Amino acid sequence: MNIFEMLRIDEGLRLKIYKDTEGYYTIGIGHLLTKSPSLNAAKSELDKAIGRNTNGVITKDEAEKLFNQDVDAAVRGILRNAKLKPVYDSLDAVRRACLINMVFQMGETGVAGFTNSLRMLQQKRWDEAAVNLAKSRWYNQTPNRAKRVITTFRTGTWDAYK
Ligand SMILES: [Cl-]
Ligand SMILES: [Cl-]
Repeated sequence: MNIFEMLRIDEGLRLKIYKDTEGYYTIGIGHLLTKSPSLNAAKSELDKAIGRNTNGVITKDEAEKLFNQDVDAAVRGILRNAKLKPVYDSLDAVRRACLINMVFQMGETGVAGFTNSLRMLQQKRWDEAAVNLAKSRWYNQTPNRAKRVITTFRTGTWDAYK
């Protein structure tokens, strides 16, 4: 298992514009297009991302390409963030993939707001961090996915992902 397979499981793959769990227009592997209510704005953002007139539909390769770019950006966002970097560097490989998933889902900004959990993960207090991460809107809005990431931060193995 690796970060790409992990996020492919959590996000799914859809080739036509769709609405995510917060109702925002998305495509592919969890690639958010816009928070605007307009489908037309969504379609415009998609053509601009792909470089062609897609008419709201993309191919598998194109979805994979947006995915590679989004994973890369997530990593780089983490490495550039002063609150995130130290955590990420203190973690083992499996757990670093956990932090990339949260950032891919909720943004740098969002993850960096989990100050207390961050401090517990940096200290390697696994069960404590797991309990604090669950006290969040993230856990209450997407519990199945949050449970998989939290269990992975707790055990350091890929078991939750079968
Ligand atoms: Cl893009
Ligand atoms: Cl979920």
